[PDB]
Order: sequence, then structure tokens, then C-alpha cells
Amino acid sequence: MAGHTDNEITIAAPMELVWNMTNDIEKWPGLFSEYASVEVLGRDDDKVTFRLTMHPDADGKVWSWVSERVADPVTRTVRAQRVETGPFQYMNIVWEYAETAEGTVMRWTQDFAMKPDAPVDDAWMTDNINRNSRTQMALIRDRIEQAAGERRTASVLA
Ligand SMILES: Cc1cc2cc3c(O)c(O)cc(O)c3cc2c(=O)o1
Repeated sequence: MAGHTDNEITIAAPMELVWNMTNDIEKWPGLFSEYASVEVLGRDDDKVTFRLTMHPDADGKVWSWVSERVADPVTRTVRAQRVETGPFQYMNIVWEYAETAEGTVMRWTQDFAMKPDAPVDDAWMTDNINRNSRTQMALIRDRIEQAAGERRTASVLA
């Protein structure tokens, strides 16, 4: 409670592949299904600034914003925040990964609060974020597992 989402998925693929594919942001439009577009606007050394544009929501509204993220492959963590807070007081996003017996776990956590005069409340935003997160996590899992299986078939059959 409240303005907090915490979602995870296990992907039956090795850490290197899961990390590389999920952090290849210019290819996000082909991996995720929720974005109309992803544009990388800048990179300092470590920090990547990019614009996301979602497909229309349930009200037909298009959400588009700029975020900055730092992905650190040594700790297998990513931290992101919104460059302009807009309707939010703030939005902080952390992605963590680990190895388990079943493959690579990826966990996505978001912590935020809406501004007093935002067009939607924390509950609406929380519900949307859980719904989209759960769907996208499931889809990314299927695509990466498919990529892993195809790589393995190629390797074993060669
Ligand atoms: C309708 C909708 C809007 C939306 C806006 C976001 C945002 O502005 C961020 O900065 C970060 C996010 O994760 C966001 C997620 C969603 C979402 O799932 O569904």
C-alpha cells in the first residue's frame, strides 16, 4: 500500500540472454506489445534517456513520457525514473534479476504517487501498471524462451 507494484516472472533461459534481450531498448517495440514506439533520446556514459509511447488506453488516451534509466550488469539491477513527473509526484522503477533452479527470475518494482490534481488516482494507476506488467512479463518470457530454444536447436543440430 499504496502506489506500489511488485511483479516477477521466471524465464527458462540463462541470465546473459534474459538481461541482454530485456535491456535492448531499441528492440522493445518488437519484444513488448504495449508500446507504439520507443525512442532513445540520449546516452551519457551510463544513463540512457528515452521516450516511451503506449498504445491507447481503455479511454483511448495515449500516454507518452521521457524516462532515464541506468542498467548495471554487474549487480543485474536497473533503476529508472521519469524525467518530467507530470501527473506523478514521482515514479521510481527498479528491475532486479537472479538465477534460480528454474531459470532467471526478473522482478519489476514501481513506486509512485499521483499529484493532487492528476486525472487519475493511485488505485487506477496501480491497476493499470499491474495489468500491463503481468501481460508484458508473460509475453517477454515466451519470446525469450523461444529465442533460447531456437538457439539451442541450432547449436545441438550443428
Ligand atoms: C494507462 C497506463 C499508463 C501508464 C503510465 C506510466 C508512466 O507514465 C510511467 O512513467 C511509468 C509507467 O510504468 C507507466 C505505466 C502505465 C500503465 O501501465 O498504464
